[PDB]
Amino acid sequence: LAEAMVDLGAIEHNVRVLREHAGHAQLMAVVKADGYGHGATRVAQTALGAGAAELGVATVDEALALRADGITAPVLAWLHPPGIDFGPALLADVQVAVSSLRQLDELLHAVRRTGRTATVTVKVDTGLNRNGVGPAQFPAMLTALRQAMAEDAVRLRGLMSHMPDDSINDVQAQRFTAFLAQAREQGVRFEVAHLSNSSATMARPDLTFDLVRPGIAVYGLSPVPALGDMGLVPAMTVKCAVALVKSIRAGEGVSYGHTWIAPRDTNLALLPIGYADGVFRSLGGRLEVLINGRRCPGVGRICMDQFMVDLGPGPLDVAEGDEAILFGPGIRGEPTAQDWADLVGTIHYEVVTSPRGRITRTYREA
Amino acid sequence: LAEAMVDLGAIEHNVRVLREHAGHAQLMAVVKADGYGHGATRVAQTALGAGAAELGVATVDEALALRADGITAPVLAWLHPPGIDFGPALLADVQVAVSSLRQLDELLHAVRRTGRTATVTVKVDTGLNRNGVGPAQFPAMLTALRQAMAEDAVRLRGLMSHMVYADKPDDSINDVQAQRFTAFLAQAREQGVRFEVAHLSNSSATMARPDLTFDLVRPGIAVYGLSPVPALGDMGLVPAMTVKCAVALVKSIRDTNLALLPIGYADGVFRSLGGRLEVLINGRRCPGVGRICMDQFMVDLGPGPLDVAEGDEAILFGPGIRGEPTAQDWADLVGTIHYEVVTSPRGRITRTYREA
Ligand SMILES: *Cc1c(COP(=O)(O)O)cnc(C)c1O
Ligand SMILES: *Cc1c(COP(=O)(O)O)cnc(C)c1O
Repeated sequence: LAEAMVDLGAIEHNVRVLREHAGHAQLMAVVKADGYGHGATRVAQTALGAGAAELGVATVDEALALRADGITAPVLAWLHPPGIDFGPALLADVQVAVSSLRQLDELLHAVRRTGRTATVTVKVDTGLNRNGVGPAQFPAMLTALRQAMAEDAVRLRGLMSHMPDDSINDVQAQRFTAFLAQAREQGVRFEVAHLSNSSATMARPDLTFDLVRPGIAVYGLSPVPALGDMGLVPAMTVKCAVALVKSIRAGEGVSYGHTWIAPRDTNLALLPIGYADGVFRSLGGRLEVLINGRRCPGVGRICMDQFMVDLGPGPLDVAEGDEAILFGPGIRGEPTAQDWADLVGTIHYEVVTSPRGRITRTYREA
Repeated sequence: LAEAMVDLGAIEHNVRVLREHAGHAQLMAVVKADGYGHGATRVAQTALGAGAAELGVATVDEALALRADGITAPVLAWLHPPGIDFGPALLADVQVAVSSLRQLDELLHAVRRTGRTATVTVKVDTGLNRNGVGPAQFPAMLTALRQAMAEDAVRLRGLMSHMVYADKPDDSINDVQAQRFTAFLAQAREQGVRFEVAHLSNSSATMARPDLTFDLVRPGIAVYGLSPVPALGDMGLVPAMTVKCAVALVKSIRDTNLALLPIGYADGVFRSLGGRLEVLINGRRCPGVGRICMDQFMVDLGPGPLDVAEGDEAILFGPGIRGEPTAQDWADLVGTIHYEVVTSPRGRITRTYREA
């Protein structure tokens, strides 16, 4: 019907490029939100197979699904509900990042229930101000960790914070540096530090610490759009089969509300996916699809489960069953996720986490 | 962490309301797209319990899921990709709407291979200009349907078509489509063919143009309690879906406090709502601040003594009883319609049910 084809060969490519940019630092591939819509387990397997060292996700739930799928590499999780029981994480060897004193108390309580040493990371706030430990709270946090470490309740794995040439990076980096120094000055030692997302990894190599945590560039989407594709290959191609071809006459309206009235006799193609499958309704009359090497603009509203495109009045070169490409890396001239983002007024992150319903996720091996 | 809670009590209500409007017309509850994101199977069971006569879906796949879920009531599917195997539909007592001769020929091949008579409906074009047979091709279709009927390959169940407007009941195209539909009924007659039922109505036509009702109505959006003509108000319906999550964190920052809600655009929280939406927390509206992130966003609780605690419920949208925003409200802010809003929740927003 429709598919979101994920090319694990591009994933492999993207991780290799990130590894080169990260230089000496190891790579934590970020596979939260089911691999940014690309499949967390499959992308994790491929990224690890191409040399990433660790995996990063938001929730402990995300981490356990990777484990139930047989993933054995290190996994870190950093976004936790209040009151969470950290037990299952400790038992399944999931690393936990804490962003407050209460959360460390929650974690130490589970260490006591399970008898399982926690591999902890502290998430500090460097101007971000959503969550993370503040400079004011950091001394108390350090004192607790030192005591926890002394009895082997925790392993002090990491310090982390979250963000190109804007000064605001330099300051955040400095502030990050001060946290490392305070820790240093109070005799608390972390095995690694990391502050770099995809953008910082690729555009600000001077700010890379021991690890980098790229998400968006692993899927080959550009971490700084204005700069171009930065050598990455977008891994997702969303496409579907043409369900019908029909000619229509000038002056005829198409689809709900007849917001489009043909200015001339033309051929149309019905594509059988719509906004319930993740084709943003705001794309109506704005997107273009690629069919047999040609761009075809959407005409009329996007419906719940279908929309039409105009093939033009030229010699008909489309048949039922042919392939229409909605977005992809662009290599065949098809539109990109960035193109949709521009049309809709959003970011490619939201575009690749949109496909669903009848768009089936499929993979091309590397 | 978050849920899309579907009140099956509202469903039931909405369906009785629709039955009142449908009068003697039989009701086909439309449950395509997994019941408009509300859950096809559970919504179908409730609707049939509320008096719906039949179910409508877009694809045979959707119909087969209802069958696999124990539904035995009549189900009609009307959008079929090229290459579809109609065999499994026939074997599962799924009705098939065909919109071309080629589709009927495919269906007749399937009839011969399975040994099962097809219960067919013909989808005709009365104005949408999408997928329906057009008047010039209808005679050849009628002829093929008569020969098959005579030879017991098919049961001639319905004639159907779809309205160009989903929400403007008094535009004259509505009237025009209904007269085009009658003309198709005229053609059938002249070809010595009759259909058991004819249907053209969606939620809007059902509730606001009952003069245009034929034998059957096909309401979708109204079953879920969403207004088919938003300008007229809630039209006596009750939106069945409530989306909410817990406050994950409270944060002191003029001087004020923020709540972190741990769902974002990957969960279906449209990114363009950022800095525009409001949530309901302890009976007060709390405006979003900053951008919606992929898996979280912030809202302003205001300054002073806190009335809000981590773990408290935040309502993103619902019927509006408790003063929470509505799906229509999100639609107004995003520039869309509530249909797209209710098919948006996913990822960590878990669908739940309240029994009626
Ligand atoms: C989402 C996320 C990342 C990945 O960021 P990108 O911009 O996708 O590279 C890294 N670290 C944290 C804490 C994140 O939440
Ligand atoms: C979607 C659909 C409906 C439901 O329309 P509403 O506007 O939701 O009431 C009815 N009939 C067909 C053929 C449909 O595709």
